[PDB]
Amino acid sequence: HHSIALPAHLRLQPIYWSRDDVAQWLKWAENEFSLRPIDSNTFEMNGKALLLLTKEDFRYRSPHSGDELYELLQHILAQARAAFDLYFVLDKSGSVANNWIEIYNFVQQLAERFVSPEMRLSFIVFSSQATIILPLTGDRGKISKGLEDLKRVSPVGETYIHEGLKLANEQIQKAGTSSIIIALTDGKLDGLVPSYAEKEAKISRSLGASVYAVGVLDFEQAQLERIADSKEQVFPVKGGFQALKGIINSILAQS
Repeated sequence: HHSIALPAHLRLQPIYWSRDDVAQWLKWAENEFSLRPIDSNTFEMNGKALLLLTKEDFRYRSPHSGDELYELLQHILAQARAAFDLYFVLDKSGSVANNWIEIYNFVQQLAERFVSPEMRLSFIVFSSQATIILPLTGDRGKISKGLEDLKRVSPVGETYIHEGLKLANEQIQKAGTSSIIIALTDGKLDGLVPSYAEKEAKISRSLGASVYAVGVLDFEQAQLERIADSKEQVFPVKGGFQALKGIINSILAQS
């Protein structure tokens, strides 16, 4: 449903709004609802901070329209739906043993940035065999415990990424919402695993999933390009916040 005809730029979940986005929301709300002038500094904060405020905080900051803006923000929350199922397919090979912390801190940060409702996460580790650490769940308690298990992972073995994608595809097929696959690896595949993994990524796209690849160490951009949907969905783990921001904005723009 869409009882409120929200503009496209404000259709993003408010938890991802920036300070400027909050300001644009005030300008839109002021005209759409014939409200009195609203200073653009009534809420000098991002959407994530705005969601922690109380209706009393709205009444104080905006005596003329604070109550209306709060109820407007609540109706927006009840319409802006994520519905993203994120599948982390993490390389726990011996080759990436010294960089597992990178893989972990990258997954941990995205899980915190992806804490919006209707967004469920899943953790899959692969080496010589594949294992599901965290099944697809929106429960933050299970997500928190899964991150604890990812920290205790002892990297060792080969790089059979097709085994990890199969675990993602099966879940995606069983549960069906945009399914997203975030594969963190160096793309160093031995034997026919390159063909196996690219064949398994076609099945993911056949299942309606979007395959992202985050490379670690001296990764093979080529191998990651073929697995991912395109070169634009291949990001470096060393990119830091930029890459984190890029992947999330790209994932959010999928829906």
